[PDB]
Amino acid sequence: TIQGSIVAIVTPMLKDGGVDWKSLEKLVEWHIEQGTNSIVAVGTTGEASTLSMEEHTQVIKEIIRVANKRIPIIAGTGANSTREAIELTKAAKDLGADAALLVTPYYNKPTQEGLYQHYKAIAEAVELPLILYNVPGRTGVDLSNDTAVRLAEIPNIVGIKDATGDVPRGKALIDALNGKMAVYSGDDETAWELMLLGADGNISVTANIAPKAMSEVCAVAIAKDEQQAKTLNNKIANLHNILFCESNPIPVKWALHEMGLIDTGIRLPLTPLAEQYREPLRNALKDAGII
Amino acid sequence: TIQGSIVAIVTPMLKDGGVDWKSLEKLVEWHIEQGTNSIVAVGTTGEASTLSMEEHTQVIKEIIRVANKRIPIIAGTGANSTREAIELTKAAKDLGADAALLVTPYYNKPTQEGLYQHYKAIAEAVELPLILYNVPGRTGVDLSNDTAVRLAEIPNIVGIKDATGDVPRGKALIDALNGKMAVYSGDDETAWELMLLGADGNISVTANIAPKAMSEVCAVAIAKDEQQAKTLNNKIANLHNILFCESNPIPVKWALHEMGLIDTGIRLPLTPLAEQYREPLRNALKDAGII
Repeated sequence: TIQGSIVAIVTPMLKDGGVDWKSLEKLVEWHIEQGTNSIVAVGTTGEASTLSMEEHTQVIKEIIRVANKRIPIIAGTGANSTREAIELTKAAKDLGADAALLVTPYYNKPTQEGLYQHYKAIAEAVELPLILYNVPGRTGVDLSNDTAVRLAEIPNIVGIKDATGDVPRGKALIDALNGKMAVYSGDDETAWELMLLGADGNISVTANIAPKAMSEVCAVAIAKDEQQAKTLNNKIANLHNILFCESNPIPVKWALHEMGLIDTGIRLPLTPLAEQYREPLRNALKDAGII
Repeated sequence: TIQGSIVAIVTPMLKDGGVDWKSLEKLVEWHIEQGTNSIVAVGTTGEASTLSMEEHTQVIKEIIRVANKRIPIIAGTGANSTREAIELTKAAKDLGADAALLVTPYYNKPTQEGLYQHYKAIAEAVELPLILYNVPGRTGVDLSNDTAVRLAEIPNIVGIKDATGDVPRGKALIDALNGKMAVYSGDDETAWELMLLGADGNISVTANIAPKAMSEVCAVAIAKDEQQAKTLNNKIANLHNILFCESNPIPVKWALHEMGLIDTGIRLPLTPLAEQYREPLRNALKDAGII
């Protein structure tokens, strides 16, 4: 039921890597003021991989605190161990998250039936709305549309973040589901299209630096206004591409630093955006009217 | 300096998923008796992903205890967080492992420089021999030959497990290194060829079920006996293929169970080998004279 522009928020860090709580609080407020409809806390863009379990909990807790019930908060709780994903998802439920986002197990390459059992075990273990998340290029596995349609029958599985950027395939999924669960784009470049084709929203990277613009793109696309979606998305289309010059969230964190909103902290193995991309990113920010 | 057949040993489990300590002991002994040259504890094939930190330590400790210095033990200590990789690698050094095997960070897709900094940071934090491990199909990142050659300059980085299965590229890496660090095959199907071309060994899945045969394949290939390497590898060639009919270690654990050496336990999201592949596997085992 969460719809619209859902930012996959970065986890602001001090130069030494520590979580920058003050900047995080200001970012959450800014998103709410600018039109963001929901926030995914500690997803891929939020460096879930390099935060400790305690930090994971604290970031979710702080975002929910600052949001103060004004928008729904989705907690990233994926893991490549079913046992761990249950533990993280239970923690998010106890913290009062509105839903959890669970990327498919990465690296260990479960079978389709293994993906089914993984998500079924978590759904039966924790009474919380769960959103699947498929991003094959990062995980080494591709949760098929057929498996997604099967999982939509499981109570508590309420949606899927489709980051394939394969629009025909996403439309096929939306059509097959016939409303049984939601479909969210996980690909900013094509999100406007998927939303015009029936997706419920965009779990976005670009929304981190253009939250108002993305809120508008999702609103007109969800309203099925093809021309307004095209026109408004065209203004920020180059941002969707440049925010991936190096692996996300490397560019988007640098962008937010050029905007003056967060410091340079980012945890190894990730690195600050390579020096050569900084001027081109600043130009893209200026071209889009962000700085 | 470690050469030959290095088994990426499974972690035997009881039906409920608990570690099967007694079966692990018997396997370690069997490998020593059968000619295996080294064991990788808690690698990919050992389900590192679904073992807890305590279990990761217990398994390394137990394999070291049973091996009693007869063959070197390499501990899998890879993580997608540099801080966690440091901790796991320190623990392995403290437990007395001879070396550590560290897969490239998965899922978060660091840059080549990030991979460089990642491994440099670990090598500088822990004085223990480190073996890189590249398997892009699982991790979403490819540690290039260029980056590997840079890392060979770092004290404590003593080798790389190349699981690409791309022989020309493997040969190019061997030739570029010119002895600066070791190259191990991480692809059973092509390991015999890479060893004939200069690799120091094979960190093998097939060795789990044919330790004697793979130890002989490695020895003759390392001695550059092309005819004997081809002859001996032919006797187990179909095993290299069938052990990947579903994601490793699913098939190998089922093979060991058909051999009567471990029970069926395997942790979600992994699943017991699908029934459709069991007769073909049993037939391949009978063909190879294993059962």
